[PDB]
Amino acid sequence: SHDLDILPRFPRAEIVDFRQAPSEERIYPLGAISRISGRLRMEGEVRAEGELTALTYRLPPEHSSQEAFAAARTALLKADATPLFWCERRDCGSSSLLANAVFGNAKLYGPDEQQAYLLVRLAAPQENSLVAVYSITRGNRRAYLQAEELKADAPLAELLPSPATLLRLLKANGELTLSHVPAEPAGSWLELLVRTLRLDTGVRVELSGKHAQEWRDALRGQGVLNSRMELGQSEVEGLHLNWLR
Repeated sequence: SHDLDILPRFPRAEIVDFRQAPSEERIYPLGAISRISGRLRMEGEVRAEGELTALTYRLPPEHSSQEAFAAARTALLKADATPLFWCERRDCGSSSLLANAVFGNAKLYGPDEQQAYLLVRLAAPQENSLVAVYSITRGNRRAYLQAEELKADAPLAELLPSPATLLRLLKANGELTLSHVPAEPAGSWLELLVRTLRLDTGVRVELSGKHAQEWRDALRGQGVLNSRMELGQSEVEGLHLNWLR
């Protein structure tokens, strides 16, 4: 039928599967997916039930799955969605599990080394919406991209990415926004950013957003060197981070 209001246009891409459901359950992994003893295992997950819109695109032969995935990733982060998990190739675990057990679409099954997966939480006013993107290039040399929105029927918990996800995405995408942080820097989100900046001590960032000054100093007081953090100008409600190469 129609695209998700938040995604880009993949030039000449065709919708090959469209699904909607007013109350479907999704269990989106927050880490690699595998089977142990035949039972499904996720290294962290988010379960939510709500209105599901799932779009399956087949890309034109001229354009790679990885290109469309990067465009989708760039667009969701520029919409200031908080990233929750991002992974490429074998880091995602099994394509068969993602295709079948998570998205329930066997067309998405391909070589593990050709996949990519992203999960984000949309910014308020859509803060109980999750958007998931999955890309694959298959042996038939065709390229597909799955994009799904789950509007949860109940408010989502406090959902945070790992420090590894934050660092990796800051370098793969160059920037990202954390749009579900408290206005006063503290708690889980301050802890996450502190642990992210101790995992790579050389990386430098520019902070912007309505309370970016407050964040930088909370971080200085948790031990981050002030030389590592510059300040930008944005009115976005969240904390925006920009990789200073």
